[PDB]
Amino acid sequence: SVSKANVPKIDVSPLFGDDQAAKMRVAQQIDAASRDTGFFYAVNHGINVQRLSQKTKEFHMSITPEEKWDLAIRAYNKEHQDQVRAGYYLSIPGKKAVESFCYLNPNFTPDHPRIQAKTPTHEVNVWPDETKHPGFQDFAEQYYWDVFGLSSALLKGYALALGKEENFFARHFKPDDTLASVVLIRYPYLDPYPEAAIKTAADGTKLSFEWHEDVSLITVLYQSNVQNLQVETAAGYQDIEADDTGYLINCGSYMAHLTNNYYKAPINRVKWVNAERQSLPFFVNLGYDSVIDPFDPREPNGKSDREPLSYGDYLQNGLVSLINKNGQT
Ligand SMILES: CC(C)[C@@H](NC(=O)[C@H](CS)NC(=O)CCC[C@H](N)C(=O)O)C(=O)O
Ligand SMILES: [Fe+3]
Repeated sequence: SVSKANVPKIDVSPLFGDDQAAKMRVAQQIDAASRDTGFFYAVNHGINVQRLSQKTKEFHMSITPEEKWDLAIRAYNKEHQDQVRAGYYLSIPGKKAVESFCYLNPNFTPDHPRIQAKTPTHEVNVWPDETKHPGFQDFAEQYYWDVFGLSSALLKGYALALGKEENFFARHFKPDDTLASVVLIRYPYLDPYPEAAIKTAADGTKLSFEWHEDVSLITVLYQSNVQNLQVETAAGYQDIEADDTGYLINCGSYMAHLTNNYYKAPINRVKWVNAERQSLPFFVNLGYDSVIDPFDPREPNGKSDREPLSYGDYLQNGLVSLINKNGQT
């Protein structure tokens, strides 16, 4: 038997305003959730998630195998040595059900000094033919900045929640250098569903993706209305209920590092469900050279002996480790 996680719905709209006491009341809710299961739903977020789901569906269901090879990351196409993060992540019929398209900061262009310097984790996005996917690139880039805006407000809530000034995290979250990514994940309905694409957990649960901590500061996730996520607690894994009107928010391991684990990165996994569905995360990453000094909210002096960790090194190591542990997505 599996229990259900407490995932409160938090009205985040005050974080866009100037009612400072109202913002503190949101911060308290974020604090409580971050100290409990680690997840909450952000509601009243102001993003048109219906259009997000529709546009994403039109892309996944119309892109052809030729287009997927042409956009494929290095793991599926040896010709694209520069595509470690951005591009298409192909399914393997009979073996791997999931497929996805990842893109990064639209400001990463050939003119960008990090591209010029060839710094790891920075890449220029790849896109399909505009005529074959009209409006898709424009929708996708607009969405990047829409969810960037929501995430910046959420970071103000996390900052206040930890007893800091509201820009403590957001000051490092900038359009000119953010390593944040969007991933448009398709989980297909398949009949028969290949056993090879289903993993079995230690506790016997059939999974599509094994346990992990998020590589992010925070994760801002939209999913269609199909329950699949589970969060680990001391009493075992608990089901996270689906809500296709809000965003599921949680801390990543960079937040756990800098708070001396006061806000843990919740361990989560994806149950196997034979249903057509969407999983559209926005990983709130900072700049490559962003460093946040660790602190410990449990101590009067707030002192932490943990080393300041550069976000770029954290991200590079984290993404490679996640592939090594849980497999190439
Ligand atoms: C919503 C999550 C559970 C989703 N999983 C995921 O997105 C998983 C675990 S957080 N994330 C990853 O594999 C890391 C993607 C990083 C991305 N290519 C980049 O370069 O930034 C899923 O549905 O599988
Ligand atoms: Fe995750």
